[PDB]
Amino acid sequence: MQHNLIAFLSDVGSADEAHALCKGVMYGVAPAATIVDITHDVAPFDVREGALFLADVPHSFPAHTVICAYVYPETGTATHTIAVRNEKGQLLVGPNNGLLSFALDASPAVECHEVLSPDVMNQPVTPTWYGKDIVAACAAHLAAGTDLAAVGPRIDPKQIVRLPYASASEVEGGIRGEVVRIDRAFGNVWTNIPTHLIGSMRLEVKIEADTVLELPFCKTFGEVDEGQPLLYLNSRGRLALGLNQSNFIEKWPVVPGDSITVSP
Amino acid sequence: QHNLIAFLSDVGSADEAHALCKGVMYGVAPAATIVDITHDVAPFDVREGALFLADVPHSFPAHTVICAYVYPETGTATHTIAVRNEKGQLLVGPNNGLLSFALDASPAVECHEVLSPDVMNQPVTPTWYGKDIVAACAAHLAAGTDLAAVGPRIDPKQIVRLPYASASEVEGGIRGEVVRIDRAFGNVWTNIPTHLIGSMRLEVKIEALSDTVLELPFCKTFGEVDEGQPLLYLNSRGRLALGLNQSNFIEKWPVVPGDSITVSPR
Amino acid sequence: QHNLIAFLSDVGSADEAHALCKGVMYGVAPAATIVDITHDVAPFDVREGALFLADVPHSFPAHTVICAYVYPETGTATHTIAVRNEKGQLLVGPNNGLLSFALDASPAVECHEVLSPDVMNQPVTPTWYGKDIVAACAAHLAAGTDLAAVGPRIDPKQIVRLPYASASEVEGGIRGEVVRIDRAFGNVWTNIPTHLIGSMLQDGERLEVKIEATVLELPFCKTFGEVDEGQPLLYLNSRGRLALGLNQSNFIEKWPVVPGDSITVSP
Ligand SMILES: C[S@@+](CC[C@H](N)C(=O)[O-])C[C@H]1O[C@@H](n2cnc3c(N)ncnc32)[C@H](O)[C@@H]1O
Ligand SMILES: C[S@@+](CC[C@H](N)C(=O)[O-])C[C@H]1O[C@@H](n2cnc3c(N)ncnc32)[C@H](O)[C@@H]1O
Ligand SMILES: C[S@@+](CC[C@H](N)C(=O)[O-])C[C@H]1O[C@@H](n2cnc3c(N)ncnc32)[C@H](O)[C@@H]1O
Ligand SMILES: [Cl-]
Ligand SMILES: [Cl-]
Ligand SMILES: [Cl-]
Repeated sequence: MQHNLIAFLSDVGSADEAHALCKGVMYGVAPAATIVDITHDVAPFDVREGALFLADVPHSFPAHTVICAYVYPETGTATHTIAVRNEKGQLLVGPNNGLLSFALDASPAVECHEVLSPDVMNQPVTPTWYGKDIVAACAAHLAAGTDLAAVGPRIDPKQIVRLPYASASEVEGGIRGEVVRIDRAFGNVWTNIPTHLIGSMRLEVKIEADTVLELPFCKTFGEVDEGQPLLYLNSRGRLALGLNQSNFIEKWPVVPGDSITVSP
Repeated sequence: QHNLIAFLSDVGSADEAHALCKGVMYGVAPAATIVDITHDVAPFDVREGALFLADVPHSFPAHTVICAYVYPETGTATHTIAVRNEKGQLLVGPNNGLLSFALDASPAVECHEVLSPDVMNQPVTPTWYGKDIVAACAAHLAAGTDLAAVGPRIDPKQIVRLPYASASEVEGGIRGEVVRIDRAFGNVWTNIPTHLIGSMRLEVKIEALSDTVLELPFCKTFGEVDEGQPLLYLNSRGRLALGLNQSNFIEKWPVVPGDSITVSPR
Repeated sequence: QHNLIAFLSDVGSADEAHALCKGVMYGVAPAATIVDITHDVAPFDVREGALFLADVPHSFPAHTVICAYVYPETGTATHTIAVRNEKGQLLVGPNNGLLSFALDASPAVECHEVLSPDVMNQPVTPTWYGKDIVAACAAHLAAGTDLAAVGPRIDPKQIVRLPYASASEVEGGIRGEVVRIDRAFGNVWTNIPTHLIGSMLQDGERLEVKIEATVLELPFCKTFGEVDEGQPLLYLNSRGRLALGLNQSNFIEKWPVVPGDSITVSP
């Protein structure tokens, strides 16, 4: 039942003190906790980007983790904060605005509460920063031995707002998916096409804003010459496009939501 | 005890430099927790660093060593100081005004110049007192060195302070200025405190190379206006701020620190 | 014992990737302290990563595991290595030259290839050996795994080394080059060590520098504040090598210079 590791995500940036003031509040409540950032460089207000960044956090982090996350343009409104215990035994705290959707896909909710108890908040709560005074504060209380049931009333899992996620499908001559996100440090393109779908089938890849490439399917970057394009399964088990030691989206610009079709 | 070190500088987080300081600190105080405030203070910008530190004493617990350096005077006669504040925290930094606003929040009770070689990383490199004096001294304090071992007592009046303009009641409203931009979002932060905005949609007059006059609703939070619409609100630091709901105010209406802001009834 | 993990990569700090590695490491070594060096090494730039690691052994205590990857060879025959240095630290990284300059600072005493599946995060994903081999193995070492259990011993000469030339005395001067930019400030760092400029300094301490990319006549100073704001200076940087800067301004914004550009210094 111990949760001494707090994994922390927001959209407030890492460039000023704000993300650190949250950690100050958390160390004051849970002075023995380990606090590690996931990132604070989610694009402003971008709940979907935050949700995508959290997707693989449950799997990589141990059971004694509190996932503390906010992207909270609804701060100071009726949009509540929730605290969840997942099937892995981790705790998650965040706004009920879809942010935790893909982390919960990875490890479903077992018990879910609205955070309404003043005793798990940093008082007085400032309306424009529930992320510090409710989300961070509550996560730290959970790390410091507070029972999940003490944060507020139980809700059903279906009361957690979920962001829709497009799945790739078999079409009439291949697999139709889309760009989910860019691997931005490198310029690699990540799709929603899972391992099991490319199983069936060099491949033709059609990128719609329209470009057709004939690409080798490789296990890794070094299997083609430097600067050459490849298809590969990324670290997350989904089909990706890259140039070996270059930047694919600088050569073929593509944004999230663009269609990607793969055929023999 | 002071086993939590909160660390700020202007050396950036993009290369190893900020981490070499943590290596020195972990060597001296291997049981300390080190947490960054930020290393992305603009280069040489002591005032920006001072503003970023202002609310650190209130948010961090009493067992914190606030370790901060923006030190273009490194290797000169500008000394490093170590301070114990009214909250019981310790602060270490260049006596160049960097700690000024943190000390406004929680005044100095005890002040020393850091002159003892035994709290430094020897030999001290002239271009990086931040590592070899500031960071090293903070770690010795985290490891339980008495504040008196760092060097001699000085009067708190010898702590260099940065000037800070106050807002005031003027003919028919409140006149202040822009203190900083909430840069992740483009929100505008003023020096107008909650207590002055009590008597009084409001007229907001921004004076820069051109004047921008807006009629804005006073809201508790962003979602009280439509997406893209402007609002006046009290920020998380208790001061009047301007923003657009889920958009960037300064991208629409450019404003920089030092610009005048008046708020008056419609 | 090695309870402190110092972590470097090229995956950036802007998304979750660097943190997923920390999650794996905390799972394996729950009592370890993890501190980033940086994740903002330029993509695939092994030499930049090697330069960022050069001064890590000296600054970090003996109980450190230096965990580093810049690994465009991930999923190939380029193995991960684990090394014990003369300071008693452990280092884990791709055998692609990344650890070269850290090993210059504190040489390898024992070296192994990381091949044992029991020090990896299974199943190992081919495009991220940095998570599933480098980070996982560093965590196992921090948790107390013996260095010899990671895989077979190799000779130090089997560690790939990136070439680095220090400057030399030529007819009447020092011929060096730009190694890296102090990018937060725009200061220029050369390969000219302390002992070479020492030999050439006279009373008044003024030098000529020729940049091939400009001739400047510059004062040799201890620190920035010795000349007026905006004025140029030569100085020995924090790492013991000659540098160029403007006091409280950006030298490379005025005089653009990139790594490998010649810098000649004469009386
Ligand atoms: C105001 S920020 C807190 C940090 C800020 N620098 C401070 O010190 O108050 C907290 C949340 O507010 C939201 N937010 C910030 N500016 C906003 C705006 N203009 N419109 C809507 N939401 C905003 C963000 O999504 C963020 O998660
Ligand atoms: C030199 S930096 C230390 C980090 C650097 N990357 C290193 O490894 O030496 C330390 C301090 O020097 C100051 N500084 C750096 N470059 C400067 C310059 N050109 N003029 C004046 N001060 C400078 C900064 O304000 C900073 O707080
Ligand atoms: C793929 S990155 C791991 C992080 C990534 N965001 C992920 O989640 O998989 C691991 C290593 O891959 C290398 N790498 C990434 N993209 C590459 C590409 N297009 N070509 C060659 N190497 C690449 C980098 O050098 C890096 O050290
Ligand atoms: Cl918030
Ligand atoms: Cl310094
Ligand atoms: Cl890798």
